Amino acid sequence: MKHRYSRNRLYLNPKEQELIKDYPILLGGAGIGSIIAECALRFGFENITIVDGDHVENSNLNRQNYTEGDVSVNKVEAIKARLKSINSKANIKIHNCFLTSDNVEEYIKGHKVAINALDFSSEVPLLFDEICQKMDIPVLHPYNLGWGGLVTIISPKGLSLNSIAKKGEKFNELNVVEYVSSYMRFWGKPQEWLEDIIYKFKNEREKLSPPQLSVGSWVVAGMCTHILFNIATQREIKSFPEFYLSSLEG
Amino acid sequence: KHRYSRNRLYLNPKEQELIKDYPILLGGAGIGSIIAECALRFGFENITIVDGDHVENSNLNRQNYTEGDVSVNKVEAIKARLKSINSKANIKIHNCFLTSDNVEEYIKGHKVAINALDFSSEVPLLFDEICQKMDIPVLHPYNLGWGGLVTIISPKGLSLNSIAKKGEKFNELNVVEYVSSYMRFWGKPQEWLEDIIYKFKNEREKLSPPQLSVGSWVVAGMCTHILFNIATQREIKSFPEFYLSSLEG
Ligand SMILES: CCCCCCCC(=O)N[C@@H]1CCCCNC1=O
Ligand SMILES: CCCCCCCC(=O)N[C@@H]1CCCCNC1=O
Repeated sequence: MKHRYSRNRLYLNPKEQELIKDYPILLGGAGIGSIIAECALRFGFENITIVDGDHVENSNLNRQNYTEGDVSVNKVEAIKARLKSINSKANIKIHNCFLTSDNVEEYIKGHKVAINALDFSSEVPLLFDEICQKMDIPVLHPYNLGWGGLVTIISPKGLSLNSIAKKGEKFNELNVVEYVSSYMRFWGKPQEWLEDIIYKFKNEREKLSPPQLSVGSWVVAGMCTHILFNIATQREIKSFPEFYLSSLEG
Repeated sequence: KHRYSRNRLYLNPKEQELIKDYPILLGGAGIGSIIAECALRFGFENITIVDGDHVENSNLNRQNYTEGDVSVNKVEAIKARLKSINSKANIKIHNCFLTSDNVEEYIKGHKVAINALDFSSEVPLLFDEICQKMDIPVLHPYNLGWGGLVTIISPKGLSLNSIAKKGEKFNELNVVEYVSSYMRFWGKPQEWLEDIIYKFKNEREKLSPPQLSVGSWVVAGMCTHILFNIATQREIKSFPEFYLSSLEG
């Protein structure tokens, strides 16, 4: 440990603190992932690769780890500045590029765990997971459900998100969230708030991106940091088709 | 504005308008510095922050500060951070410790308050008492490592005094022991929470309780939601009820 991680004691012993220091994490996408990166860095994960090709837009400022001065800059450049001002000795490696079928494997290679925060409009969201399973790299899928944070982990030998994808039609986050609500309702725990926002979003006249709130981003960042700690320290986790849902209502 | 574009459906324009000016008083810029950013990005642009401490190294594992902030007043550092997120936001700071003499005037003028005050200061319980008198509900956020804990003292309800015993001093360990005992009594024991309580008590040296970034980030989300519910007059649980949020729900 260090005096920076002084208040981590009892929860983490010194050997765990050292372990997560160099534990190579791959983060694909610096949007929702920028909140996760700060929470995970402050926890003690100092070896983070961030890959994103987008620039900071105004609409990011309601839930992503950027400032007014960052607007029009590569998200990856801004989040590295933010992260390295929190920990100057941290090993924060960025790549201002979009992932494609040709480059995605070499980026994945060398990491012990990955966070798939990739827009489903790019080409590689599902292929990203397939390579990680092939390489024994578990994949965290964090989602911003407004009031809730949702994480599901694709484990190397388990079901992938394909299981809920339909053969022949495209797959996005609305499918994931509709699976979660149906699963919760199946078990007698309907999330009526979640079903309500899905209904409003689908019956929107105009075709827009899903709404997201700072609440869910902040909650999911904490969830991911806990999950990462469990994965690095070989504590048990729930794998997809099971998931973690956290909200004030719960 | 386009800054709140992705807030749609969850909030209508009139709610976004309402919380913009909803005056929040935040006592304590430690765990409160995480809460402040999440609430500002949500759309709460009228925040008063009162704290007398400086930024220390040990804050960096869970609080909203940088290596450059160390040795600076928390309120100046957190205001710089907040104003870099929103230049037009109304962030009023006071680098002062709260005392019996000043605490009422700070509370005056706010619709809701967040009590994140160290229990070694003079006014943690008096702060709530004054807020109760003035119809100001008070959020008490706690960092339970893996969990976020919030309880709201409502003006006409029980205060934290009810779990204090008149003969010994009262701190956050009493709140957490209350929460864990409540959970076990009602059939959902939090063995993780009891475990960290047990480890901390049997520590040789007397140190401050450990805290993690996860609970800070989770408690910041919970507080922002609770603020939105209070401001838009949606139902919330008041103390002796509470909200506990963790990876397992
Ligand atoms: C109808 C309302 C619920 C919509 C749920 C979207 C939440 C979310 O997280 N979506 C994406 C998915 C791509 C990678 C991660 N980041 C994102 O922003
Ligand atoms: C034994 C382990 C559990 C200890 C719980 C401490 C959590 C916490 O919140 N403590 C303080 C209390 C003062 C106001 C808010 N901020 C704080 O840091």
